[PDB]
Amino acid sequence: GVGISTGTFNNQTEFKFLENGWVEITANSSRLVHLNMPESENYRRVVVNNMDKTAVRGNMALDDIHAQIVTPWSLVDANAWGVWFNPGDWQLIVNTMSELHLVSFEQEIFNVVLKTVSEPPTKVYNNDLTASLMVALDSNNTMPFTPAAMRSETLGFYPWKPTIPTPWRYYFQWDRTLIPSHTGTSGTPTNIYHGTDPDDVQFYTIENSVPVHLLRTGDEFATGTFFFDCKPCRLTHTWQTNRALGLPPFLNSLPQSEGATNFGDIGVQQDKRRGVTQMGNTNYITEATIMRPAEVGYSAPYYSFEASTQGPFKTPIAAGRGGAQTDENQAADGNPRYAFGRQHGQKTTTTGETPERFTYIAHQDTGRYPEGDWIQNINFNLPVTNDNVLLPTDPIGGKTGINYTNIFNTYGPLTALNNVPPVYPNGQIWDKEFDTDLKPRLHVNAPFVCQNNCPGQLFVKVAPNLTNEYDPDASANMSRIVTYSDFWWKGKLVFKAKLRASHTWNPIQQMSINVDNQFNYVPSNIGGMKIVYEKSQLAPRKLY
Amino acid sequence: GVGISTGTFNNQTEFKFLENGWVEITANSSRLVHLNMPESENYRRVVVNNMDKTAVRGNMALDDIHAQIVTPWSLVDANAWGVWFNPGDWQLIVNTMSELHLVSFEQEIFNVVLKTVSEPPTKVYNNDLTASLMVALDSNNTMPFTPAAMRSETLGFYPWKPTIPTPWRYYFQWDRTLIPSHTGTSGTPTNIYHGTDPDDVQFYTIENSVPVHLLRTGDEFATGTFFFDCKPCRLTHTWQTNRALGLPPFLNSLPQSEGATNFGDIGVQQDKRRGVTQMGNTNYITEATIMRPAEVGYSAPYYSFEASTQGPFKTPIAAGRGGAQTDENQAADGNPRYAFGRQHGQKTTTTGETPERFTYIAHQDTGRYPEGDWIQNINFNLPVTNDNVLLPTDPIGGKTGINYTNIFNTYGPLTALNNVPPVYPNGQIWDKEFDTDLKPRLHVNAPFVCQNNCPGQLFVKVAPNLTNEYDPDASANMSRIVTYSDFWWKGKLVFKAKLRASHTWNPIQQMSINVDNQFNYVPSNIGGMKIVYEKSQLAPRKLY
Amino acid sequence: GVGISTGTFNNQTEFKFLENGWVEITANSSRLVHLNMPESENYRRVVVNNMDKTAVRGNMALDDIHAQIVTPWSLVDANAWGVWFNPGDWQLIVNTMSELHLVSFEQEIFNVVLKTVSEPPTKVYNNDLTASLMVALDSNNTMPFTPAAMRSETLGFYPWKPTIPTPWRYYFQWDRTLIPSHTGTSGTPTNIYHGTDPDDVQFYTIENSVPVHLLRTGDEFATGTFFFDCKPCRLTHTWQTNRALGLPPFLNSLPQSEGATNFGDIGVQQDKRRGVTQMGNTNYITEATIMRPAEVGYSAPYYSFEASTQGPFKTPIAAGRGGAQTDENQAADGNPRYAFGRQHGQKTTTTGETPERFTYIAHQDTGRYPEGDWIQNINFNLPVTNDNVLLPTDPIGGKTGINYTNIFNTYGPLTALNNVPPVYPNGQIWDKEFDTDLKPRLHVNAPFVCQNNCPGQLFVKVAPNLTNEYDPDASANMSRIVTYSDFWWKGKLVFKAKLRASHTWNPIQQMSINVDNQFNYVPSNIGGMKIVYEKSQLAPRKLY
DNA sequence: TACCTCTTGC
DNA sequence: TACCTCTTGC
DNA sequence: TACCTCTTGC
DNA sequence: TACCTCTTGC
DNA sequence: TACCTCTTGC
DNA sequence: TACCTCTTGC
Ligand SMILES: [Mg+2]
Ligand SMILES: [Mg+2]
Ligand SMILES: [Mg+2]
Ligand SMILES: [Mg+2]
Ligand SMILES: [Mg+2]
Ligand SMILES: [Mg+2]
Ligand SMILES: [Mg+2]
Ligand SMILES: [Mg+2]
Ligand SMILES: [Mg+2]
Ligand SMILES: [Mg+2]
Ligand SMILES: [Mg+2]
Ligand SMILES: [Mg+2]
Ligand SMILES: [Mg+2]
Ligand SMILES: [Mg+2]
Ligand SMILES: [Mg+2]
Repeated sequence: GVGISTGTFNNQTEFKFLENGWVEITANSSRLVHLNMPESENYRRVVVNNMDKTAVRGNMALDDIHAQIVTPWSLVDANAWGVWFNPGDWQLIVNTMSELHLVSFEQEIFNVVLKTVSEPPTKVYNNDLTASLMVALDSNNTMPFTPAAMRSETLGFYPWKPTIPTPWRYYFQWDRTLIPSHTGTSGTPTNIYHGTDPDDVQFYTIENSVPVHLLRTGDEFATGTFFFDCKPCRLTHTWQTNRALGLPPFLNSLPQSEGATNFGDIGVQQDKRRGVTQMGNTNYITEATIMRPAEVGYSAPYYSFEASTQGPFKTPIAAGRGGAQTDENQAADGNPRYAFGRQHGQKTTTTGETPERFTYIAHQDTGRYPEGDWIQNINFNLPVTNDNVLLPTDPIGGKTGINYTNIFNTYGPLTALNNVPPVYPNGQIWDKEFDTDLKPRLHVNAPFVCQNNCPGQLFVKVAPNLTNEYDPDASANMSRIVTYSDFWWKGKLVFKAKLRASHTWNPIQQMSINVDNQFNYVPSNIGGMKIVYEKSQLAPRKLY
Repeated sequence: GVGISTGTFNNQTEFKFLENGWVEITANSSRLVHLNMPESENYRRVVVNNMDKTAVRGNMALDDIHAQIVTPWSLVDANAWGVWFNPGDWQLIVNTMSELHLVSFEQEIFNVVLKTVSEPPTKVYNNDLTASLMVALDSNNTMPFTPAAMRSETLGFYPWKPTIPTPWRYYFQWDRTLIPSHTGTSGTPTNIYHGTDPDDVQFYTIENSVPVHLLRTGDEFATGTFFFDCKPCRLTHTWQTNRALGLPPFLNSLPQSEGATNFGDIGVQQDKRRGVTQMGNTNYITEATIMRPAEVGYSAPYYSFEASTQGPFKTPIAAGRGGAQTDENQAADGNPRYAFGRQHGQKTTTTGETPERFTYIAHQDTGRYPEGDWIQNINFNLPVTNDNVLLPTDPIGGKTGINYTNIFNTYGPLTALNNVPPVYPNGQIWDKEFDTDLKPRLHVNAPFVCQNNCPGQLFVKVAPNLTNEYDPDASANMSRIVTYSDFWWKGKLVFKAKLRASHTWNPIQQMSINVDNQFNYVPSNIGGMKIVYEKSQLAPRKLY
Repeated sequence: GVGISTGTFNNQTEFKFLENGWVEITANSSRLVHLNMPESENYRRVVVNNMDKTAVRGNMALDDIHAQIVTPWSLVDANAWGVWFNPGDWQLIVNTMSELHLVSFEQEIFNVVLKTVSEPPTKVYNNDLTASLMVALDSNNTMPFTPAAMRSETLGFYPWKPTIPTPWRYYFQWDRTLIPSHTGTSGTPTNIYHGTDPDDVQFYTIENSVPVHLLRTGDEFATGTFFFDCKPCRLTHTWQTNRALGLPPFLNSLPQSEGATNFGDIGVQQDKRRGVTQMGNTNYITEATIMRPAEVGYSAPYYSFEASTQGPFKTPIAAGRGGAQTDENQAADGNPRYAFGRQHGQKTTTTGETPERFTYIAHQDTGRYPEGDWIQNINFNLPVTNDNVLLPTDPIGGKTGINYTNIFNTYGPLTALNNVPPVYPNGQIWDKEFDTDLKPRLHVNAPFVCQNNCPGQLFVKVAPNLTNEYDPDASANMSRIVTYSDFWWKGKLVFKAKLRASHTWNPIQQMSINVDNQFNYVPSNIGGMKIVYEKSQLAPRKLY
């Protein structure tokens, strides 16, 4: 009906506790979405070329050359923690849960409204009861997957603030070459956009692949419930590194008086100790020598850019680093860095077009400190001679700033690592898996990776509101009545988690409000707000 | 009952042959265990610091800095081949079995006895019928896993020799930095123990996590039967390397008279041969060029130390090397080296605190001979020019002792390798798997890795035998009656194996006693004994 | 049986989660208890008289005069949080529970052992199998209630440290007068111990009121399960004070730019506002004037000593105070202060007979800041004149240090307050209710007050081990064989709690380990330990 | 509209 | 809303 | 034609 | 206590 | 002795 | 272990 409401606005998060410490977390979210008619009603294949920037020989990393199909459709993406949980709820989950399971997700569009503008510069807004809001749900997942969280373009993080969907667009194949160089490179290094391989051309259109529903004012649209199928995510971090795996050496001499300099001593000549090592050469059995079952973490090339058919790209790392050689200042390769606007956590009363940022440094110790790496000749005659060792200080290729660890890789059959932790609230929640024959062991952008089909994407678009003069036979762009729509969106994301118990004698890490952060969880006198990032795997767990 | 025995001493190994060549090997083991009261009744958090040794710039590999919780409990660990099989039995298994499956493990403590000492320096020993022996079985596996085999601290390998458990202790988190250096490094390289990250603090106590049973003289304690769930272990070695995979080249000319210099010849110009290769450049099809399905083995960095949050540690390798470029003298990276005492195989009548050792060199050929590696320019114009090849002889980073193979890594989607072989008798049998999201494909310390829960650890401790003067309100350490206990331990480890059959025309490798080793399997005139290590995968098997 | 164990040592704390967010917390506790034979086998009625101290006219508060029956029995008291929960468990309860219910309590004595000493000064300890340990359980509650927590004399807080019961003794009626005085009081103020009112004489003996069980070595003793019946205890604190109850005044003018000095203003002359007040005189309606439903908290006389038949005593207060006019330095009347030894949380390696202390300052804001109180003439003509107001600065009785608030009392039919919060670990858990006709609304020493019968007290005593020369007909004290006993105690305290949910947008207070407290939850390198007090009602709750 | 969640529901 | 179609339908 | 035997049989 | 294992058992 | 609690129990 | 007895039993 025209003058009837088709739904409920619910942003309540329910915690249903079940037998055996299981909890069914039901996150409800609703937002008022604002949508304008498309720039143009057509699909465009556009190429982006920032040649003048990558032509500065030393600037390869700043390459932006790519091709894309620009569609007249908008994308309603809610894949981001900030859309479902507020700080308070997040605290509860993170402090008391041990593991989190992604169960299901359903969403609907209701209370649709379409208005038109008519214009001394004074506008007037009216309701066009007959105008339609086009909704398309790509359930089959034909359209290429384009998670908005990667560009901080999801829905708003505050329930009492209207939001908007993002103009949908996807990558169109293109070949491109760009040879790396440095400040002093002589000549002009090849840097060109080759074009398109017809054999890889894929031009998709919502119209030809998805049934489109036309919603008028009294219409609503709901997707069914979609059940995820993916590994659980842990809310505990490991701390043990190869150096803390197994039975420690027996201390034959213990300290007899308190102090920070009163150590205990093993008490056996390093070369007369009993035990096992993988060094068939020496009889030295030290903590750095003793054999460990496998290897926690791995070393990978840092700030390595590889290039294939379409240009260079950063080689991704699984884990960050951090610790007492750390702490958002040294924050090197591996630690994700989120940049975002006012809709997703930046002080809303802040002016200027500079985003808010943060580098997420996980509590899990599975990274590497290259400065501490080194390689020595197999003969293992120590103290090691300069010619018999390769340090992170010895230059590679005559370059003063590149050492071996920079191109080093220790991934292998003995590598053990953990999946990335949830980044509240700017992080992505679930992600689609690659359609390659051999798949990656994890993704660095989300903890949940649908093994099957991921929920299909939801597209919206304001139907063309034609005037009385329309001539399709003409070359000029069609003139439409300025129309826009505002509709309500409601989602329900359901997780299942397990409550934790206390196994150590000591208490553990817990997120808490205090005198220093207190003002990050309350509005200002102007009504300003912000959502500060929070770590997720606070409690520790044994790794072995 | 006080004057009644609660068990049987059985160290018999049963071989039950079943239909279809399957055998149920039941290894029974019993030992008389001796246990003294703890140093102190308290738990201590101790730090070990051998700064003065790692401060010798060239000595990083000798680092021992670590923290550990020292408990008053002792650990009864029987995870080591030497505890269950004698040479004779091992021979049978190794010579006639093809694969070995770890089935179950159960153990019990019986005939408990507690005595007290009382003291011209003449001691007197009495039975304290009321004194108790505390037994705790961490079935849930809350305590961190600390397999004693890694430090040769399991139970004794001879059934007729009393043994003892080891003082239990586990790693306590700590941060620590140590920058590598060499003899001629100028200045003082950072080498410090930072402390502890509260976020990773885990102080466990037997008392707060495991129910403790108090056993008096007439008491016994038995664990139930525990069934393992892990991949089978093979008792055959592969010998084929990439060079021996598939159809050999057809010899167009065969030799016509015996001799070691009368070879056959392929008989087709190397560049006129038919076949397949992954080198799109040349038409050369040689044995080192012809395409093989995948790659057996992989190259990894040798004598590489990586470092994370707690110090440096050796990067582990999956396989050893060996062969005609071998044989316990060159014995380089990958080959495990065991050091051990008299309880585990060293001549028992030997004096001195120097351990017995051996580097285990597996019969499987899946290693690498770096000296034979090399890399050449893609243009493949040969004979190759010096500037177009990188040999294991060309220095990397200006270091005379470091070549590319030293930092090289060829692990990849085409890598194929085998799990580590059993090392009798000093090797560990089963091992717990890491509690990381992505797990290692194997462990280098044991053939069996419980996919589920590994049998929980068994802890023992002599209950405090207080005197009449005890004041808990005091700071001084409590004085106890010198008490100790001797109890009998009996275990039953069950495997299932498959008998082998003869498929080749030639006979194969078999372990056998002869004129040279004969005296390693018999006691001396003094009653000395020893247990010499033995190889396990004697017979060969096709790999492809 | 003599050589058989009669029990299990269990100090595990189980958390059983049920449907609807309820949790059944089962705290198990076991300790090795050490017990010496009594000083004397007789009951003594002793009077304590510290006349010489209270005779210093200004020292009344230091009075210790009292009479007591000294029994040869010892009391095994486990009524104290520290006996049942370690820091880790306490953290879990306090951070995630909303309310706590005391359900049941059962305990047993097992593995009894009796030894005798025999004596160059060298002692020898033997087992006297026939000697008995007397156990008496006053289930009917005939003996006067004497909770040991009040004098920090409960069982030990660490499961791995033997403990001891306390010599039982109870108050014997006595009359006594002591007139207060001050430094300059002239003459000698009456200060005397009158004696005993026969009409109030109550001499109780364990022997005549409780059946006593004789336990020899192979004996055990268990009480049944006892179910408590008392109000639940909340784990949330209220923060609202009369000034924050109800609908705030409507701000007619809001701030327009961020800042800590940009306030909003009500915007209506204080005497032209609409609303309700209990001041029939004026038309002023201010925040301190507007009528509130009732009164949170109450004002009581501070450092008031009252005196009845047996001497002076401090008038107890229900709530503390604290806040930004606070914080363990100003910590005045109402805030409990615990003093204790090494058995209950003081650094165990600390020497000296000085106790460890702390003043518990509750998170609940229900106290008073006298400095802010005042009283003014009913005519309410302001600004108030000196003669028309009585400030906390105006002297009462010509005394410079006493003001009206000192003798002030605002308890009344409109008073609302909360029960005392749990003080971990030194606080008492449950308490017996007074057998008076009109009972107190709460106790200040414990959150749980059994409405019915509280669990009866458990007494122990070493039976007389006579020598061959005993003549009861003699006046001399009987000579006994030096005997002592060590027995194991195990208890099970069960609570039921409700899990909390997140209702605010902001996160809340949570106990957590950090860089500053980290070392309070881990043993030292000497094996030192300590248990630091923790607050219990961290989360806030609405009061109205 | 039920005692700061779903749920005075099941 | 199911794994680029209709169709995780029949 | 079944995972180097008979036997992916019985 | 059975013919050098479990097993003159099942 | 089951996958850091009770509980691979019910 | 039940509300200072036996008896929160009968
Ligand atoms: Mg469909
Ligand atoms: Mg092509
Ligand atoms: Mg850390
Ligand atoms: Mg169990
Ligand atoms: Mg930290
Ligand atoms: Mg070979
Ligand atoms: Mg009774
Ligand atoms: Mg009288
Ligand atoms: Mg406050
Ligand atoms: Mg409700
Ligand atoms: Mg389909
Ligand atoms: Mg076959
Ligand atoms: Mg037989
Ligand atoms: Mg369990
Ligand atoms: Mg009674």
